[PDB]
Parts: sequence; structure tokens; C-alpha cells
Amino acid sequence: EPSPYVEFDRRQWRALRMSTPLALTEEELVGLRGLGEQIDLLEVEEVYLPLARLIHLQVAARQRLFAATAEFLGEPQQNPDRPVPFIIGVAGSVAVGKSTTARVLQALLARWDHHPRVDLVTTDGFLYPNAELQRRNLMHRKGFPESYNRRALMRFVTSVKSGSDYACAPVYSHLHYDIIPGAEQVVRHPDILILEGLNVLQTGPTLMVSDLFDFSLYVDARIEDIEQWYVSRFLAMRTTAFADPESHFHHYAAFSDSQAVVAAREIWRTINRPNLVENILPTRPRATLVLRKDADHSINRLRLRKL
Amino acid sequence: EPSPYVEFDRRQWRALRMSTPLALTEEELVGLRGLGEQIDLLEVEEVYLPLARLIHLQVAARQRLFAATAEFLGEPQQNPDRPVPFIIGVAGSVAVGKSTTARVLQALLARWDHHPRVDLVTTDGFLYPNAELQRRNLMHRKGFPESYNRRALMRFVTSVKSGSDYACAPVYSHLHYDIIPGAEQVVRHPDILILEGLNVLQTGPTLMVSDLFDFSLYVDARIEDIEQWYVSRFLAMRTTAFADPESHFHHYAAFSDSQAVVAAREIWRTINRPNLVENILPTRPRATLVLRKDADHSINRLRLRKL
Ligand SMILES: CC(C)(CO)[C@H](O)C(=O)NCCCO
Ligand SMILES: CC(C)(CO)[C@H](O)C(=O)NCCCO
Ligand code: NA
Ligand code: NA
Ligand code: NA
Ligand code: NA
Repeated sequence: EPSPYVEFDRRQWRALRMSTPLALTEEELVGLRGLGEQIDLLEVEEVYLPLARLIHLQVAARQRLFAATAEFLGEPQQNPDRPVPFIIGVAGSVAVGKSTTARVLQALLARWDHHPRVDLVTTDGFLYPNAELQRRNLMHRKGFPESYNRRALMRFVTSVKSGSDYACAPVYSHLHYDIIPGAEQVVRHPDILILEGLNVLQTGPTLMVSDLFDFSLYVDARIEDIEQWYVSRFLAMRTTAFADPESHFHHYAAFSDSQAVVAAREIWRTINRPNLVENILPTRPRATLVLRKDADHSINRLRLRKL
Repeated sequence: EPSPYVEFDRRQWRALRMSTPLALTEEELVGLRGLGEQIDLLEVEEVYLPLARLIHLQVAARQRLFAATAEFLGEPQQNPDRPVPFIIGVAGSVAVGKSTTARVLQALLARWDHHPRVDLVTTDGFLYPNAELQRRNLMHRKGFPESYNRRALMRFVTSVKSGSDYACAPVYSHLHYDIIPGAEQVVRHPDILILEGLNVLQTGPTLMVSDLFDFSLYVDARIEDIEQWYVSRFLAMRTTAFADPESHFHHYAAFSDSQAVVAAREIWRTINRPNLVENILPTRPRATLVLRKDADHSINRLRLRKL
């Protein structure tokens, strides 16, 4: 029967790359990928290039219908480029590779002829401070929708897409596990803004940032493989991030493989799995494009929304 | 601060009419309006004409971005006109005038040069049969989201927008208060499809018809005035619809003004008000355009979504 989606295997999807030129070195790609991730230039060629093409086709088009409303409203046509910013949402579970996906994507789009100003903002900066989470009793629901200042977030994206010259976002420290006092990420009328986070695709009784997305990605994989990736990476960090004496999780650095597995498995089932099942996965149906990864992190399937 | 919306008063909105020609007689308009409604040609000139213009500007534009995805996919350009159907959602409370709004709109759009095939479908046809509602114990939640076969509904709209040649919808009898056995409304690849219903703008954990709307209307008024309109019309029907011996509500025809008011007030607070507050109003933020009516049914304010 009819469907709003059209599935692709990697063979079918890579052919849609066309002439899209690869503007990324092997060394540039590594400073973009996170611990555990297996993304290489082949994947950036057979997957991210078609995606970048599809995106560029729609930036021009998306611009046409904001112009229709401008024409209808008896309005000018504000400086070119200073068209309406194209907002892209990248969602998915913790440890699924979505932040790398978002970084790679910002890289590819920034290297487009025109030379678009492409900004990337993670929702981390929009988490409530630990003190405020403690107050609302949310220190163990960090990542759940309620642990974010969604008002501020919505104001931020609304501000950018409405044409503001500059919008500020708080900044989150992973080293300190908390929001950084005084820190701000300033976004200045970018041509494209990618917003990456766990629940960005969420919907509700009020207008949310998902309602401002012109395009969205949902990096998917089966729950069991993601837990494995999460646990694996938790263990690997004992010698990277947790090794830092200043790390809020420095006590984990000394855990044994077995002790670390138990700890990582517990956080997964008490925080990350529940959030994935209750809040993140239910948003997957609305994503313009879903990137399905196999147990080895390899993106071998895609689901696109034609309707 | 920045906003996704831009408010208008009738003076500001009527000026956006431009050259839009009025193709509707006074007599045509009456066979389109419901009991109690006060819509006249002036309102169709100062309100529905700008709306029809704005809509036409976007049908062309909306077409551009379905073409981008076609271009990207290495596809042809299917027969012209046989472009992708433009889906319009019209929501709002029972008795707010939304069905008239939808009928007037279908009329105005059908009379556009090209001569678009403009179909209108009410979600009534998608209510579960009384027998099935009795089974799920829903005979008094008729109108609530759960009293509708949303799967079938979604399949219907998906079918039409995906390019099907014909799609069928069940038919609801207001005379008999139930779905009509064997009846079907056949929709054949229209250029525009207007879907009118209480919860059409609803959102959820699955892709819904609201996600297929290219444009949506939400006819609004303050809850107190709508109850008044509902009650008033309930009383007026004693001599129109309830007067019919075959009417499922023929017992109401003999009620006294006071008896009828008590009955109408009870249905309003036990079914229609709760549904309006819990399910319909929460969808209002997402409507492309909101038509705000004053206590006298007069549309004197509009809220448009620019973002
Ligand atoms: C969502 C995020 C990862 C943001 O940093 C948050 O810190 C979190 O998930 N806390 C519980 C442990 C997850 O590793
Ligand atoms: C929603 C609809 C009006 C559809 O006909 C439904 O019959 C209903 O609202 N029943 C309760 C009484 C409302 O008058
Ligand atoms: Na990382
Ligand atoms: Na903000
Ligand atoms: Na009517
Ligand atoms: Na159906």
C-alpha cells in the first residue's frame, strides 16, 4: 500500500550521490568522529554526500515558500543569503553516533560552493544547571525532556530563524558535568543551523523546535547494539575522559572491566534506555531521513520521507 | 521578542486581498452556511479572499519542494496538475463554524482559474460505528480522538497524497447518528483536498494526518461563546433536524426551551467542553492560520504562522 516513506539499501542510496564532490580529508574526518565510531570516508561518500545533495536541493526550494508568504504579505525580499535560515534537526539515542553525524554534516555543508555559514548547536547547552536539576529533583533524569529549558531552547531557534543578527546559547561542560557559568555560544544569522540533541524531534501542546525544522535526521540502531556501544565506550573512557583528575566522573577511571560494565549497564537501564524508549524512539516516525546502523556502526539502510 | 506568528486585525488582513476576484453569489453562500452561522459576502471578501490568495501562492511553492525530492531521487516529473495534492486541514471545536469555513473555502478554491479539482472530506465518516463504540465503551466519547479509526483515516489521506487514482472514505449519517452501511465517498486524485474535523491537527507517537497537511486552519473563539452557540443551535434544531421523525434525536424536538438548555448544557460539559480543552485547543499552536471569532461569530482577528 501507499507509504510516506521510501526505504533504501546502501547500494541504492549511494547512486543518488551524482557529481557531489568530496571535500573532506581523512584527517579532517577523524577530528570529527567520536570514540568508538567507525565512520570513514567511504561512508561519507556513499551516505553523507547524497544527503548533502538532497539537502541543498531543498534549501533552494524551502526558500521559495517563505518567499510566497512574503509576496502574499506585501513585503520586500530582504538581502539575499539573508534568506530564512534552514534549520536541521539531528536526533537519536545517547551513544548512537548522532553527534558525529551532525559534525560531519556541518562540515560537508560548510564546504559548499556558496560557502554557507553553517552553525551547529547541541541541546546540551540547554540543560538546567545541576543546582536547578537538584531542586526539581532531576539529577537522574538528565537527558529526559524535563531536564531541558525548552522555553529558552525554543526562543533560541525561533530567534535565529526569524532573522535575528545574533542569538546566544548557554554552554555545557562534559568535563564538569554542568552548565558553564558565563559561557555563551553566539550564533549570527547563519545560512544553516543544525540542532543536535536527544529529544529535538519531540512534539507537544505548544509550538516546539521540531516545528521549525526544515529537515531532520534520526540516527537509528537496535536498542541492544546501542547499549553495547554505550557500555563499550564507558569502559574506553576510563583512560580518556575519566582519566582527567578534574573529571566529575574521575572515580570511574579505577573501575575494573567488570565493575565498569555493571556501572554502565545500570545507568543504561535506569536513565538512557527508558528515555530512548519513552521519548526518543516515538519521534522517529517524523524524521525526514533515518540512518539505520548495523551492529558494527555501519549505516547500511535509509528511510526517507517523501510525504 | 521574535515570534513564529504575526497577528492581524480585519483591517490589516483585508488589504492583503489584492485583485482576488469574488466568485460567489449571495445565494451560493447560504447553501454553504450552517444554522446559526453569520458569515456573509463581506466576510468572504475581507477574510476568505486573502486566505485563498495566500493558499494559491503556496500551492505553487509547495510543489517546488516535492519536485526537489523528485529531482534528487532521479525521477521524472509525472503528468502536470497530477502534481502532489495540496492537503488542507481545518480544525476547531464543535459548533464553532469550522464546517462552513471548510465548505466556503472549497468553494472559493474550486473557482480558481485553472479550475482545480477541490475535494472536501469530514472526519465524521471515520468515526467507529455505534456498535463498535458500544463495544469499546465509547458512545459518550464520540468526537474524542479514540472514537475515530485513525488508521483508516491516515491510510486515506496517505493514499490520496501519494498519488492514488481513487481513495474511499466511509460516510456518516447525522440523521441516524451512525456510519452508513455500504456508503463511500470516492476521492479521485484531487488537486486540493480539505480535511475537516475536530482533531485533525493532532500529533502523536506515530505519523498522523496533521503531518501531511501543507496548510491548516483553526477556527477559534472563546469557550464561553462557543457553548452559547452550541446551546442556541441545539434549541434551533428542535424545529429543523430533530423535527424529523427518523432522527435519532427526535425526542429532543418536544423539549421546552428550559429543558433543552439543560440537556444541551449537560452534553457540552460532559463531552464537547472536555474534548475541546483536552484535545482540540492544544493543537491550535500548530495551525498555519487561526481565525478568531467574536461573540457574534464575526471573524475580526487572525494569527498567521510565518515560521
Ligand atoms: C544526555 C547526556 C549524555 C548529556 O551529556 C546526559 O549527560 C546523560 O545522558 N546523562 C546520564 C548518563 C548518560 O551518559
Ligand atoms: C463530533 C460530532 C458532533 C460528530 O457528529 C459527534 O456527533 C459529537 O460531538 N457528539 C456528542 C454531541 C456533539 O454534538
Ligand atoms: Na564525542
Ligand atoms: Na534562549
Ligand atoms: Na451544518
Ligand atoms: Na482508509
